[PDB]
Amino acid sequence: RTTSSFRVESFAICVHQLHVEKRGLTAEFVEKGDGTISAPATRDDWQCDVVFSLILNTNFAQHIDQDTLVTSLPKRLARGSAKIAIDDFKHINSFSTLETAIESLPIEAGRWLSLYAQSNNNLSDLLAAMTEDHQLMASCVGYHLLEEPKDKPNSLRGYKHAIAECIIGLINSITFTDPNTIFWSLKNYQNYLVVQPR
RNA sequence: CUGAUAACUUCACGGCGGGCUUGAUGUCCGCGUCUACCUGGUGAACUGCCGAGUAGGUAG
Repeated sequence: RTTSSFRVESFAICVHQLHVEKRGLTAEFVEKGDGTISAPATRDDWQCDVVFSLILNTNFAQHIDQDTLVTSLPKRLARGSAKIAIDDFKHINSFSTLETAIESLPIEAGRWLSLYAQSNNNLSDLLAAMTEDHQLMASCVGYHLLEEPKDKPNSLRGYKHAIAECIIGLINSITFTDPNTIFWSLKNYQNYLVVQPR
């Protein structure tokens, strides 16, 4: 709003805790079309409780506020509810070098996120790539497009509607030192979109 | 601008009955710990009287 130079431009992620299990999801009896009110079809759902800390690399020189840092952060992360405890607002700050940021996290378990940039052009060279440490993850990394793009009326906000598919790259972990094997950033290559570590 | 926005799974529930693990059994022989060795009070809390009094009171 005020400082339109903020430009986070990169981000490092540190997953401190991850638990995944089956819960399902109850919808709310929407109309089937003629006159009858009943629940829609039944789907089965995996979901997770994620505890993590971020360190952003912005371009603005100092902090913002503490009245107006907390009311500037969204409450949503991949349909979840993502929040910070209100007796923990003191550790939000802007340091000026990386190595002084690591001892100001009062959480202390790591697994910073990079990727595995080796030839994995099928599935069999993934399952032959997993059982050595097997704390390893295969997340979503980007979108390989299909269409050009083009445009047609009922888009989100008048923008141009392409059609795409997902990318199933591998995610590894770092005990932690060079800050460019970390610090993901989004790049466009005119045929796909991938978050790359710069 | 997050495969976007929204999304109460729940009610009841007696695993019980019975059961002999035992018999026998030689661990022993031999064996040199020794040599050497300064904890110091600088001078430093005196001289008397009474009490039959290693106890007890005095004056300076």
